[PDB]
Amino acid sequence: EAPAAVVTGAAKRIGRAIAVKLHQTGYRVVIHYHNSAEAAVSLADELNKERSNTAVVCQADLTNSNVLPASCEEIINSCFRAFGRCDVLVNNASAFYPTPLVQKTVETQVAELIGTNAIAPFLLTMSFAQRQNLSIVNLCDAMVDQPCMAFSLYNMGKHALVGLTQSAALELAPYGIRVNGVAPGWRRKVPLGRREASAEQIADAVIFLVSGSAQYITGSIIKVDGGLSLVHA
Amino acid sequence: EAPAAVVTGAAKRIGRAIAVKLHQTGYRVVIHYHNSAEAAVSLADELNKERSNTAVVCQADLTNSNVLPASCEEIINSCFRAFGRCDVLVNNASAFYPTPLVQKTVETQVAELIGTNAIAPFLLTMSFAQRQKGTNPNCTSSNLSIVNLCDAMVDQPCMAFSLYNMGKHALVGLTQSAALELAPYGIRVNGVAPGVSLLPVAMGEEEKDKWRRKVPLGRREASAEQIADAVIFLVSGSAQYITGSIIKVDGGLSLVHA
Amino acid sequence: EAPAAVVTGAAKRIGRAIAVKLHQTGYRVVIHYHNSAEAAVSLADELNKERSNTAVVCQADLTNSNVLPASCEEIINSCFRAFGRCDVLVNNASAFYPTPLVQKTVETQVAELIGTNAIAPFLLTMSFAQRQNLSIVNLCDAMVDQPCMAFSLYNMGKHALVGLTQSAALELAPYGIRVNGVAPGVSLLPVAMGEEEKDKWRRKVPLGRREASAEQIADAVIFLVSGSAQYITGSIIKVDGGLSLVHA
Amino acid sequence: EAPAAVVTGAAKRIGRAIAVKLHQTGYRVVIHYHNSAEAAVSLADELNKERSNTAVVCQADLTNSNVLPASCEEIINSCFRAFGRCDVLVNNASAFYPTPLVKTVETQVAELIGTNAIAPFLLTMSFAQRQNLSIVNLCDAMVDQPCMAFSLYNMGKHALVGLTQSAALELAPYGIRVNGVAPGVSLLPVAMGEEEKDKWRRKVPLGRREASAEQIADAVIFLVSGSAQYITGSIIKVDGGLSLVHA
Ligand SMILES: NC(=O)c1ccc[n+]([C@@H]2O[C@H](COP(=O)([O-])OP(=O)(O)OC[C@H]3O[C@@H](n4cnc5c(N)ncnc54)[C@H](OP(=O)(O)O)[C@@H]3O)[C@@H](O)[C@H]2O)c1
Ligand SMILES: NC(=O)c1ccc[n+]([C@@H]2O[C@H](COP(=O)([O-])OP(=O)(O)OC[C@H]3O[C@@H](n4cnc5c(N)ncnc54)[C@H](OP(=O)(O)O)[C@@H]3O)[C@@H](O)[C@H]2O)c1
Ligand SMILES: NC(=O)c1ccc[n+]([C@@H]2O[C@H](COP(=O)([O-])OP(=O)(O)OC[C@H]3O[C@@H](n4cnc5c(N)ncnc54)[C@H](OP(=O)(O)O)[C@@H]3O)[C@@H](O)[C@H]2O)c1
Ligand SMILES: NC(=O)c1ccc[n+]([C@@H]2O[C@H](COP(=O)([O-])OP(=O)(O)OC[C@H]3O[C@@H](n4cnc5c(N)ncnc54)[C@H](OP(=O)(O)O)[C@@H]3O)[C@@H](O)[C@H]2O)c1
Ligand SMILES: COC(=O)C1CCN(C(=O)c2ccc(N(C)Cc3cnc4nc(N)nc(N)c4n3)cc2)CC1
Ligand SMILES: COC(=O)C1CCN(C(=O)c2ccc(N(C)Cc3cnc4nc(N)nc(N)c4n3)cc2)CC1
Ligand SMILES: COC(=O)C1CCN(C(=O)c2ccc(N(C)Cc3cnc4nc(N)nc(N)c4n3)cc2)CC1
Repeated sequence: EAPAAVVTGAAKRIGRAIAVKLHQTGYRVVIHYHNSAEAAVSLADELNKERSNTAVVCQADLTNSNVLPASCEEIINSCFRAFGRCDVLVNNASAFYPTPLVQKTVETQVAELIGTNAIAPFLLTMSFAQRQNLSIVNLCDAMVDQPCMAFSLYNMGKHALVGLTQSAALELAPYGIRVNGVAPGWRRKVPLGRREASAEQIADAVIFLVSGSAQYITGSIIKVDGGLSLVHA
Repeated sequence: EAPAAVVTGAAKRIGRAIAVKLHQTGYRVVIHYHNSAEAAVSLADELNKERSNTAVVCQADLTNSNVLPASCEEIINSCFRAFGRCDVLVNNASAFYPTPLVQKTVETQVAELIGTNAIAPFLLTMSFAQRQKGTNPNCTSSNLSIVNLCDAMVDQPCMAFSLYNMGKHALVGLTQSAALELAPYGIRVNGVAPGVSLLPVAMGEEEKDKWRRKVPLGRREASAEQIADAVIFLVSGSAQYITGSIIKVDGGLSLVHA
Repeated sequence: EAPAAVVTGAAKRIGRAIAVKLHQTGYRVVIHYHNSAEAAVSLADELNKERSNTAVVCQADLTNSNVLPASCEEIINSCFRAFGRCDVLVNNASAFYPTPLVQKTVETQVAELIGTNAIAPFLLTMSFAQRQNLSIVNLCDAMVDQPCMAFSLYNMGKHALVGLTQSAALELAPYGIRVNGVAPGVSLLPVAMGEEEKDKWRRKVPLGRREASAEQIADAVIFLVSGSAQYITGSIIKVDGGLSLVHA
Repeated sequence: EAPAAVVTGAAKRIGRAIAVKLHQTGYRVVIHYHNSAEAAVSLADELNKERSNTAVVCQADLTNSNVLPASCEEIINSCFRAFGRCDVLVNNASAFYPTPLVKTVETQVAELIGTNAIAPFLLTMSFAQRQNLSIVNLCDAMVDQPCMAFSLYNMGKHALVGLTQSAALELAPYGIRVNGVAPGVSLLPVAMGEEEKDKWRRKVPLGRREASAEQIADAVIFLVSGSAQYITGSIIKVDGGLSLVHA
């Protein structure tokens, strides 16, 4: 039977490119969305036209709250209901905006930036593991140690996601679940800037990590940034 | 006039050693505590007996909630109310317990582990920096800094401690992000990262010795004073160009392979 | 035509598996060796039996010395002589043994451990770049920051190789050359190591309690040289089963 | 009795400030130098005027070669001959210049890798064999965002991080701590135009200035002190936040 994958924030941009490549590789896909229902269904339509009944959508707000654990349980359950299995979880959904230290309430910003970027991946990881070539791929940040000015909460959530990638790789290794990261990265600064950055390049690294060609790789974060993290101020 | 410091979780153990050494160095100190009221008051009493009116206590829960920003503002405000200034913030308080991925509510665990280790340090950092805006300038003798208590083992985490390790990773992120953003205000932001220091009071001696035997330098845990020494260096004039640095105080533990 | 690759220390073990997988992917290969002449020639024979004129051997000592630049130049020149091009360089050859701080001359140990692990990759990188989907892959070590006791010079060499990987990625990007690393943890154990000691190392690995096969290491090299990694440069991929994440 | 320290490349700039601060803390010092004899002797004379018989000089080339192990043994021996003990070794001497990928290259290898990595290793060996003991290595906070065309220098500083960690592990049972101090931008070249110096200064978040040599020395003094007794294998950045700044 065909393996199945959940991709969060899959309606647009990087998540969409990842869902497309997984589907092209032979996966059935759950396309998670929060607000982008039209785009999520448009993508499912396109994938189902290629292979009938191989793409479904799942709505969830990934902001931290009292109901986030049940929402994340539901996303994983939707994979099992549609496809009878869940082989791959891609934690792609992300919020991104500045939160200056010196001057939405700040606690709403915490619930969004830390909740979407770190807590929902944690809850999804728990639900994926509890329900069990299995693997999880977290979308990290190549610039995590040279943060953007005034992005403290965003940077904290991306740091927490490194910690989850490493902790979950160690704890889920006995279950045969690998846990890795892809870290995307102005153009004139990128060493490989002759090539334009694309969502498909990020998806290519995800496809490698979920493949049999990465069966010994766990706890690894692959930077896909054209060399930008190497460039000094 | 003597400078003033806030130390979170300062009633006992490492936070107390930090408060004691700051006080011996000449600081007035706010001893924040959550549940350890008797121990906090006992410490404040000892410090005030050494020099009158140089220590106060401040009670707060640092679990995340919609009131946490007000709590953290109030901790900083307590320093200014007692002492008229706040030169140093030490983010020491920390919840620590396992949260296995495979089997309190999990949302309570998130609020405790991520709140104490990361969100409260972030809000305290916001409040510390914001309160400096009103102060008179001291362009000649000002030495403002924040020290976060990190973990030397953050990249070799303990089994089944994902939320704890996520919170400590976020604290590294805060340390570096706040160092960049607050440098223009002359506020330095650094970390001290213990490996094995004081073992839990409830841990059996056999288990404590298992941890001690891992440490290359002396096969023993760091004393609380050894952790405090690195905090004292980072707040001192001898560290005036250091910002965004995390000093491991771990006896070589993080260098040891499986 | 078919692209061409140099793999150093390719007669046996991980370098052999890399040369084989590059050849299976469509590369012509230079099999570099130092002492393993019979194994190198046998491998070239096997690869040429599959596709004629797609494999050659090249012999060189990669110990540092005043002739090392000439040797490294000649390895790259051997790829151009055989195949007319050189698209990929894999720096795999490596000396590995203890050099305790407290008690071969020590200068010979320096020349061997720092030469093979760092200086030869640097000179090979210079000659590869000068002679021009181009890329270099360096075989690093996932344990570089939790080093084996009494392996100072080896560990220094591997740290220097990380610096080279990053510095050359930065400097050679304008020429379209990507430079990345693959960092094994425990892969193929030494032939001379007893079974009990091998099992000790295997038991450390979270993912499967086993060493990486040479083929698993080669799979990461194949990815990095591929069109699916064209925006990756300066990255070191650990292939370690989670070993580097395990505390004391 | 007073402890003793060897500082390499101690005639000028950061090494000089280290040697002065160690001497002010109460150490007797061996001032190693390569070409700067007049400045090394001037420093020793200044320190001996302050307290008699507390400073000597030791000349050596720290380029890698057949004779480097004997040179490094002789530097450590000079401390024992003058002062009867050697408590601290500071590996500060360093060659620094570009080596573009696209002097012979093997001379550049010998100089850049010898001064930054091989000589620290051999000095570490001789220091340990001869035994609050500690070694401090002068690292580089920018080691993972290197300057364009400085591959050999960067390789040498990466190797020095590996030495700092390997030696901390191996020498811990002997009670010898091994740590690093990693400057970002500190003293710029005297000949560098102020317009270029200002380009570097403006990069630094904390004060838009370079570190003084004395600020680097303050971190060394901490690491050799009793206040760092449990610290080994640590590298302390003294960089004003520079390493945290993205391109
Ligand atoms: N773009 C880059 O260059 C870059 C750089 C570094 C890292 N990354 C990482 O790569 C991943 C994808 O990047 P991207 O630019 O494609 O992401 P993006 O478009 O900024 O957002 C990704 C998706 O996350 C979902 N999302 C946002 N807030 C949410 C919430 N509160 N609850 C539920 N879903 C929410 C959105 O889904 P709906 O639209 O359905 O609401 C959105 O489509 C992210 O993890 C990002 O951090 C990207
Ligand atoms: N001990 C070690 O070996 C070690 C190792 C690595 C890192 N560290 C770090 O070093 C620091 C000091 O360690 P430690 O062992 O001394 O810490 P600890 O005893 O475990 O905790 C310090 C204090 O944290 C306060 N705290 C806990 N939950 C709280 C909450 N919800 N609200 C407010 N305060 C709360 C407690 O205050 P009350 O007692 O008043 O309730 C407690 O006394 C911590 O950040 C720790 O993570 C320590
Ligand atoms: N095996 C592991 O578990 C492991 C772990 C971490 C990293 N690695 C890295 O992965 C790579 C492959 O490892 P491996 O175990 O397959 O390597 P290996 O068998 O120890 O050595 C590979 C080859 O290096 C060549 N070599 C040694 N000294 C040389 C010299 N002076 N001049 C020229 N060539 C020389 C030898 O060639 P001849 O046989 O032709 O003389 C040898 O066959 C190495 O870079 C290694 O550091 C391996
Ligand atoms: N300056 C900075 O901004 C900066 C930044 C990052 C890291 N660092 C590190 O901090 C340390 C001190 O920096 P610095 O700028 O003061 O260094 P420096 O002036 O460039 O060099 C220090 C001394 O190294 C000695 N040296 C050079 N080549 C030598 C050789 N072949 N043999 C023996 N000694 C040799 C020279 O001694 P003689 O003059 O006696 O010949 C020189 O005075 C160095 O390790 C450096 O890499 C400095
Ligand atoms: C249900 O509760 C449990 O299961 C306990 C048993 C498992 N624990 C440890 O393995 C463990 C591992 C390392 C430790 N330390 C090196 C000491 C220690 C002691 N107190 C601490 N307190 C805080 N806040 N943070 C720390 N990192 C910390 N660390 C301590 C305990 C502690 C929690
Ligand atoms: C002359 O004496 C020797 O060669 C020593 C090297 C092997 N020893 C090990 O403890 C040891 C530790 C870890 C090992 N591995 C994880 C396997 C391994 C096997 N071959 C290798 N080859 C190279 N080049 N580099 C490596 N990192 C490497 N690694 C192997 C041996 C002790 C004996
Ligand atoms: C052809 O020769 C050249 O092109 C020279 C001019 C180019 N250089 C610099 O731009 C440069 C960049 C940064 C610098 N610093 C941050 C100051 C500095 C000054 N002296 C040093 N000395 C050593 N040993 N190590 C250092 N890192 C060091 N660093 C200094 C010069 C140095 C070599």
